[PDB]
Amino acid sequence: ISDARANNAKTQSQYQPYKDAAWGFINHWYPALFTHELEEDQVQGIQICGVPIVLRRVNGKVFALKDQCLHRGVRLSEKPTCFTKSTISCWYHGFTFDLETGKLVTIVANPEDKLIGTTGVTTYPVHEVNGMIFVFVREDDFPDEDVPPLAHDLPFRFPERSEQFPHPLWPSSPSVLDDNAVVHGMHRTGFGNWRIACENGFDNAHILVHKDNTIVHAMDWVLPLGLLPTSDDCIAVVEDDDGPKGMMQWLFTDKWAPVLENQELGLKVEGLKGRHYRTSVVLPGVLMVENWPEEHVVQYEWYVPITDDTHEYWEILVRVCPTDEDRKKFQYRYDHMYKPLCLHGFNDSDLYAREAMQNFYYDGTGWDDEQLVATDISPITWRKLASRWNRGIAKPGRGVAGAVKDTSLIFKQTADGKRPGYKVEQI
Amino acid sequence: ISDARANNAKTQSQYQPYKDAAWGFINHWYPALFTHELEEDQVQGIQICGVPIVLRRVNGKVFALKDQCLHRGVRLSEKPTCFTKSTISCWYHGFTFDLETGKLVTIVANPEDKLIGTTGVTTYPVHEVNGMIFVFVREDDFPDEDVPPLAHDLPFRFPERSEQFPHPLWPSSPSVLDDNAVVHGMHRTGFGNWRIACENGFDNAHILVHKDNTIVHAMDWVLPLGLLPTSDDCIAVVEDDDGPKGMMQWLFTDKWAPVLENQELGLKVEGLKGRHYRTSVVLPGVLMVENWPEEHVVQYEWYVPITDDTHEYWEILVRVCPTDEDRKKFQYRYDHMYKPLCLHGFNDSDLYAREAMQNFYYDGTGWDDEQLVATDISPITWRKLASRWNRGIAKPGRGVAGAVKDTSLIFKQTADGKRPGYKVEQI
Amino acid sequence: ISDARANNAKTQSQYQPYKDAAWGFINHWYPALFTHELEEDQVQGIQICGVPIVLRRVNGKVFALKDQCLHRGVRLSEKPTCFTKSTISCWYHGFTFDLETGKLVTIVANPEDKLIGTTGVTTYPVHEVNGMIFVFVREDDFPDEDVPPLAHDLPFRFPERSEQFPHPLWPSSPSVLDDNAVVHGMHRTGFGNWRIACENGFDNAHILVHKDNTIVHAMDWVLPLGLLPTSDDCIAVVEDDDGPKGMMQWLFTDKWAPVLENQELGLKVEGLKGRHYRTSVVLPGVLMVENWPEEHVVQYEWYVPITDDTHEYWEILVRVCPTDEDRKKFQYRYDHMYKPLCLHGFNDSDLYAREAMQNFYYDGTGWDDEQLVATDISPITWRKLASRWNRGIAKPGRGVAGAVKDTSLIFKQTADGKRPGYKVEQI
Ligand code: FES
Ligand code: FES
Ligand code: FES
Ligand SMILES: [Fe+3]
Ligand SMILES: [Fe+3]
Ligand SMILES: [Fe+3]
Repeated sequence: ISDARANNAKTQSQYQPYKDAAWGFINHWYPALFTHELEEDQVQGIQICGVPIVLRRVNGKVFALKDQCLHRGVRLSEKPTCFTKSTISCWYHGFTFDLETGKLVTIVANPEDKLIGTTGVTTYPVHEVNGMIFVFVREDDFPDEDVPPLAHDLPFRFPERSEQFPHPLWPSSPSVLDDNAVVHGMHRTGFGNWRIACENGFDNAHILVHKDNTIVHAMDWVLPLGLLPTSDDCIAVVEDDDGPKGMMQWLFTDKWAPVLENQELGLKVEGLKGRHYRTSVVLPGVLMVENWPEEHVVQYEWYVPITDDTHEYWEILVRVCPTDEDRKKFQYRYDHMYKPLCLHGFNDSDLYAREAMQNFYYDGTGWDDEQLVATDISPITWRKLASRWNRGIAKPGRGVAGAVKDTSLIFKQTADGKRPGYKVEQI
Repeated sequence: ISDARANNAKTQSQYQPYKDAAWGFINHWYPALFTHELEEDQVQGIQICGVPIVLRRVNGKVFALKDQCLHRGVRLSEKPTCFTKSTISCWYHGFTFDLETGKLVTIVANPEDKLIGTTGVTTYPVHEVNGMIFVFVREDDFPDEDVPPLAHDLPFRFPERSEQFPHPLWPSSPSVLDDNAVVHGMHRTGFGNWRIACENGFDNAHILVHKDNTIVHAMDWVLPLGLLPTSDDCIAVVEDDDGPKGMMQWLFTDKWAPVLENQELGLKVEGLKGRHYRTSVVLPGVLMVENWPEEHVVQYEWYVPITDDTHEYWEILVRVCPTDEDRKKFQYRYDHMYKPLCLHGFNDSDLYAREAMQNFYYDGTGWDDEQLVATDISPITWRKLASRWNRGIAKPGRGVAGAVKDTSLIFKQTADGKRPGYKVEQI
Repeated sequence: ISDARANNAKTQSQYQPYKDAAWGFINHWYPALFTHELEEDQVQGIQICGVPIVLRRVNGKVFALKDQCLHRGVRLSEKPTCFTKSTISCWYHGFTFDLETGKLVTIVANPEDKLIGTTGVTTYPVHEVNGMIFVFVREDDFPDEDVPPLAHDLPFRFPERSEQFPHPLWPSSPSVLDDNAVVHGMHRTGFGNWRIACENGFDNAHILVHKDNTIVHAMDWVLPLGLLPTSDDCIAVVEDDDGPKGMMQWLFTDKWAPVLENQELGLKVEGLKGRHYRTSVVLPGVLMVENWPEEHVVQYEWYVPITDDTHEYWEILVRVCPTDEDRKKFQYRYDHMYKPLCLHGFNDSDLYAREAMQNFYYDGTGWDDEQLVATDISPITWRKLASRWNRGIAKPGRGVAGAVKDTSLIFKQTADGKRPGYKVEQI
């Protein structure tokens, strides 16, 4: 280990909380499911930051509760059983909970037991908007009154912040919160810790990973060997109380210069061609790529922790569609252009890159022995701000799926060919 | 956690030994194989309470020894090798053991080695009766003279105990020990700890689990929302010396009342239709369902621990058949009625219920945080009596299969599509 | 455990280092790949003694470096990326290393970073000869000047040592180091620890394992129930500096008598038929079987540790072939005789024997509780010399594949049907 690395002892001590958050940052908003994944009266189970969650849509409204019966720990979502519009019951003995408050309102097989009403399961605030269902995954004792607005855990908004983050080279990127904003995309279970996936999301220099992508050649692009910071303020950190906590990278400005050659290897690029775009990231780990893949379109990504070694990788493209014609045009171009060539053709390569790093980090080795460099100012800055502003560090799961990794149930599923997942399989 | 739960600190302290019995209660009788699974000269390896056992039938008699060669720990059952009617040899170097005493009688490759006769492998008492082969799984040092009759670890017998446990609504259930008693059934490896499976076996209140079963609708049954104990003595605990240790539930008496409605959810059942039956459980964890599925027929179940997270679930139906005409009728009705509609159609639902509870309990959480209620007086009473009368708590396996859960051998098998099992694969 | 076993406390204390070497003996020469597995410009990743290694052939010469990028730990071999004839680059951010010295010569994405040249990856000496690519797997700090000749880690040579180890019943066995020596064979990943496999390699008494082999009956052989040492100098131990460290077993001499009967079991062999052969083993665990399967042909095996519970089992046959005709005869007889009837037909049985032993030993039980006998003077002698002359005990892997055994990555691969392996999958 060289003393010339960027991550010296002092620096590493500045992001200890981040090193400690393998299970994720709790008390934050996370995308749970696309709207189309939960129709009226549908019930679905998932897991975020190690917390088992079950959601149900009733009268058009989505509710979320901990997917764990108080009686004997059964997952309510495995066999959806609801007797009324305001409740959900456990399919084993009938412990029943109120969707709104999570209170144990009754027990099917024992309506007069003294336990009824004296406790209940945890509730998680929900915010559904433009095809996205967000859930505020919080600790059991996080007060309702303390729940912040969804916008605080979503990327910076434009043109609201165009003045703060000037972008003369491209039109304003829409937000999932914008009126008539349309979302198209997917989320796939990723194998490995969420942190490693997230940092890959906004890495500025990994051309080798995408050099062979079809889109790069179809568009006749000529990528740079890399991008390096020219000054200390190449990244702007935002920490105000009313707004998202993250960093904005001044791409396509003077603060970031493209590398066109490597004298040692005899490499040299000329006539660079490409796209104008800009990446930024905010807590709990949300990427925004302005002007990608095309003008007026934007890409957002999440790397939602499920357990400490699996995450749900979200990729969505957003575009405001005023008319019905606009929606059809966006849907069509997504289906035969963006989805195959970008969300897949471009980003699938990132998957192998992320998995390739996991072994160095899981047992803790990489978090100490990695040898970061000048370009790593990006991830380092992110780790520091994340350590300073996260609303909590999730505790390891206990008495839930993922608490123990080598159970006979997991071997049974693996023998059956089932990979680690996200959505709970129903009976 | 609510103070209104039935399992308060005082109560939990009364079943600490049961919380400690993950690997099972040792020094007890368990079903090993059906007679048809071991023909003359056949050898078969299994695992119970973490103890590897190999069985062989010679001259009609079955013998059981520890499936572990003293030399270098190879499982003798993997490649059945026997040179005489009274021995079994290890297929590697030929260490040979006496079927009766387990003594090392010779070594094929070294007939004059000083080790010969100075040691041997553990022997396990066998008691085969009416198609069932029971083995007394004991610790290496449990004295032969202390081995109790098989009856002591088998459910209460009738009419012998008809006076003690009156049953005016149905005829006496036969025992597998009875003359002309015929056994039909099966055993399947269950994924999860044995205790969780056993408790489900005699659970009185779980209609939601069997409400959709085909047999319930074919018979025009109308099940109750649940059964409630009306008095303190709703269960009779038997603790005599000469006999089985367990509890008899006074079903279909005024001590247990059905629940026909739930005012909170607006549920109500009318026109009560079903079957008369009674359940009881005795150590090491054997269920008896009198008058099921029909008169003169009885269902018995075992949840034999294999490791601490797998068990072998036995389901058998017994009926005394004097003539071979009776045997053909029973065999026929089993094949086209009891098996598909009951052992499978009814009980398969219990399998999903058991697996769903396992994650809450394996790491210890559930045994402390479960919130039991009034109806849980059944399992609690069983846990207490089991803690008081078990003949021993099995220790974790060491130097045997299951001792380590994530070996490269287990991953090889899993990769090949093989689920965790019970019967040792040969060659 | 009997006091009559050969491995008493005193004896066991003489091979504690061997008990401690689950991950293998490091700072030794091991077979890495066959020449045909690495063509010009081909890159391949492997793992030995827990050390990830990447090899590449440039201008006919093979180089070996640690398969771990020092930036963020990705395996360089997953996506072979080389810009010049003297380097290899990480496919993520372009950290580039010199094949010869392993020094970090540059970073494609940052040519002027201060980290450049201040560090690098470990290099491993390579010795390619007669179709075999050997690599000296060493600790990071093992000095270049201390790297010994490949011969020191290869079996004893003949006729060079014919006087020291007289062999009047057969002609001299060739070495892979001999001019015109031709190698034919294979290596397969084994599931279990390397020590267990190695000891089976030179075991003299396991007729039951090979009795049914086709070659035994096709050749009308009549094997002995076993072989016994008649004197305590039945094995010669060689320990001087200039040469291999190991032992020679005086097979087919007065020191090893065959066992033809077992009075206890009524076994008795007559007219024993077979062939003359001789086994010896040297560090790091290399078997030599002289005069097998035929005169002028010799079998060599290696049990290369990959992790502490997997190894790469090598089986090769060597014969000096002066002319092109000789090579065609050898290639032909290998393909339709040696490979199917010997390397497979005979040794495949050894695979099941090895796997069957692993469970007793992995958690440490067998290394203490195994009950060895007179014939075990063979493996005991090996354990002792190995403990005394090994050049190092490999440390468990940290931050590399195999460091953690139950990652979601491993469950993903297993779910997809992939068994634990050796050669790193590319892309
Ligand atoms: S486990 Fe849910 S009601 Fe019993
Ligand atoms: S391992 Fe059984 S005789 Fe050697
Ligand atoms: S991980 Fe190898 S250059 Fe970054
Ligand atoms: Fe990328
Ligand atoms: Fe049931
Ligand atoms: Fe062999």
